[PDB]
Amino acid sequence: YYDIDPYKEFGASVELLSFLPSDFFPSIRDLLDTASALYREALESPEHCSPHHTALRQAILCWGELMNLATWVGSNLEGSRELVVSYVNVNMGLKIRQLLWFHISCLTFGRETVLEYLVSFGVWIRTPPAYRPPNAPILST
Amino acid sequence: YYDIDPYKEFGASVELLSFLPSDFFPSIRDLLDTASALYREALESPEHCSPHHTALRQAILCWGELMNLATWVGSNLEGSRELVVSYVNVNMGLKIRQLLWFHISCLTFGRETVLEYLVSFGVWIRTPPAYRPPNAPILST
Amino acid sequence: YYDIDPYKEFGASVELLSFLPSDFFPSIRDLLDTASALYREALESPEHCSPHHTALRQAILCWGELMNLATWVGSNLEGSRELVVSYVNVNMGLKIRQLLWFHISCLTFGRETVLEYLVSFGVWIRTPPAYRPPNAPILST
Amino acid sequence: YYDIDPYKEFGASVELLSFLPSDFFPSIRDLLDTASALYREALESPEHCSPHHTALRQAILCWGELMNLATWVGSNLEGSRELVVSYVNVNMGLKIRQLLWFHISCLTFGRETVLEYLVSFGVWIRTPPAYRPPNAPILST
Amino acid sequence: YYDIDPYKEFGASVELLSFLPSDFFPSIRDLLDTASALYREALESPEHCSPHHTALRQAILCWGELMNLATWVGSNLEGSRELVVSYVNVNMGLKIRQLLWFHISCLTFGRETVLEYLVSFGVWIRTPPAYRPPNAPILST
Amino acid sequence: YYDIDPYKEFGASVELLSFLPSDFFPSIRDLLDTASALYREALESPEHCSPHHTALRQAILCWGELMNLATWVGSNLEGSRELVVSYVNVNMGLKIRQLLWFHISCLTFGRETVLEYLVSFGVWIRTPPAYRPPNAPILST
Repeated sequence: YYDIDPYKEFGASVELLSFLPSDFFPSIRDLLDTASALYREALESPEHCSPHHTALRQAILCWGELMNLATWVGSNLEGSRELVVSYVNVNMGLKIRQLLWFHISCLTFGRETVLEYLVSFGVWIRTPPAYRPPNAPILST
Repeated sequence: YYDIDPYKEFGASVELLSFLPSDFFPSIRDLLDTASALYREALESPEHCSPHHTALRQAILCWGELMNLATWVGSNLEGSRELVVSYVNVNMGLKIRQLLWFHISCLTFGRETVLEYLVSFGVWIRTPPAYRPPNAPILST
Repeated sequence: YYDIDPYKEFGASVELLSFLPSDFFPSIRDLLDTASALYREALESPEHCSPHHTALRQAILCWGELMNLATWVGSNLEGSRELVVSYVNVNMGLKIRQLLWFHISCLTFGRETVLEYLVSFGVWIRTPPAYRPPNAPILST
Repeated sequence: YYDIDPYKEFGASVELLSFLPSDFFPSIRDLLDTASALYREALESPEHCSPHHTALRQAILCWGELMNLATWVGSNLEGSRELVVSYVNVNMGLKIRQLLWFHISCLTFGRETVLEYLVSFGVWIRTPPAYRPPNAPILST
Repeated sequence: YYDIDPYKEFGASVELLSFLPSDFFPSIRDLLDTASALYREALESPEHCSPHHTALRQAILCWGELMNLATWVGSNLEGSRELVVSYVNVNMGLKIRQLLWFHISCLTFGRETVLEYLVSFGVWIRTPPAYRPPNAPILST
Repeated sequence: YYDIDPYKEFGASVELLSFLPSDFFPSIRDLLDTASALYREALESPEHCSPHHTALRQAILCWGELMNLATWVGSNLEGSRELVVSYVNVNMGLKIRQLLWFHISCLTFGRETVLEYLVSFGVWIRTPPAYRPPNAPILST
């Protein structure tokens, strides 16, 4: 097929978010726990809200799809058990984490507030370490 | 946290869509060509619209990633090539078809109208063949 | 005191429903799945509504009690298992089907509309096959 | 299937009424005679009234169903005559009596009046006999 | 400079008309007789009208010139007579048919109406034959 | 038979307090000591409304009965002395700690203030150590 960028509607791009390093994003288990903690009720009583909830729902569904596929592959055929599990998360399991991180953070700290955090992280990481402050510009309210 | 239904915000459950038989849904290629045909420009110039476009975007992404994974499996290790592809479509590829079928049909023929087609198909299939109307369930403007 | 017809309050007699053939009515399983599908929540949060919900409730109870009785007969004494079950559905199980068929169809397609379907089916079946419209009695919104 | 409680709409529960002992309810013949005595006319000229009449109609119909079944069982096959008759009434013939007792009493003495009688019976039966009055709190206008 | 689509000014693309199969379009003779039948006078007394008449005029000219060229090829040099004529209709003669089919149908049944017929035919052809409505796509006033 | 949580009446769930690590909560003795220090006059003397006081009283009484049961068991029958007490604190002693911690913190800093502390601590632990604020969040005025 051809390209498509989910973040265009929200006000970013897939490569604007590419500045952040791979190891920066939290573990997927923690992201799911945070999503279930203070947003379990909102996802079960859907009124006309932001598409963030919908995106979270499809992300969770396409990820449970991956869990079912991995369990199947481990259960019938044939690195028979772990190679596919170790392969799915490295290349593409990062994609789900990026979606969850953006949508969860946008809901709590607000829509616009995340954007200046992103550009501030971009200038921080581009400058050589000899001239940048040793602490990253962590976000808050 | 694996009991989430997507369609509830739109007005339908998962068992409501279980009236339709499995093989009724069209092929993935035809749906993709249709979406690229009369809805390509909408996905590239996104304004504040219904979550249908977002659902289509994540569906296309969650399909393409599976395509790449199938290519990797067929070209890297080990039924090395044909077993995995024959399983994805029958097991999980059906889910992608249901999303595209619902969202595309809801966009063109409307949100309200596509609901009566579901119940009308339900009564059509349950009646015995001896009094079944001969081959006339269909959707039109 | 055994001459009581239920449907008179709704607008129909028992012989009026005798136009339809015996085998036209759908199976009990399909009716139960339909009722659980698009009417489960109504039976659990009862406000002042039409007696249709009450009729459905006593119909479901009068069916489940027969199920328990059949289980008892098949598992306790003595055609010990299959004779009694083969008789309940053909003799009295038909009555439960007629109640569910009328009330469910009356709820969705309306009270007034379901009456013309009865007379329309009556004229369709009485005409000779030589001029009968080929296989097109059906109900829709 | 699953549970359902007919009395929720009326304002009680199946287990609220479970406080009353099994031998408290009148004989079914007397209940039918009382129903036919001062309510034969109301059941043959149905205007938009309380669902009590409908519930009585379906109860009478599902009970005549049982009479027909018992006569059949006694007439063709095979405790061949009385075991089924003695079994239907003990476990489930009580259910019809509970329906008839509630609906008949609610019509005569009023809707709300039956409720305080029920709770007053509950406190009376729970207290040990050493401290409760020897006479039960019988109901009236 | 060879990427130009004609139908965009009217409201349709080229791939939108690719839903229809190749052999669905009528013959050239029937279209010519129809145009001469109910539209001869319009092409001879031209006022300020829609570009449909102009499109028809250049289509007829671009067909007649090919007819003259085929006559020349068959009567001058060299499959001297039948090879070239058998190729023009199958290769490029189809394009003339598409123009006449669209413009003639748009003139009689209207500009807006002929668009829904395109999407309606699209959904009709993509569905599997097992649930396809039996042979009923058609256009009428 | 009965499954109910004691937190929904205030504005928090039971899973919300489960997101924090178990070892975060202080020891059982310190919580009782501070409760006696700050609310001995409040617990003994009745005050209007203030459900926190009633919940605290109930928790203290239940803890006392549990301790009395432990003393009775440890010196009567049979790990006769240490197995059960080492099992009490781990199994339901943790819940007692959560009850005391929530209400005492709610009484001092207010009901609304303790809520953002829960989520702020929740996200802080989930974020990677290299990018989180160097100091842990603490509860204060």
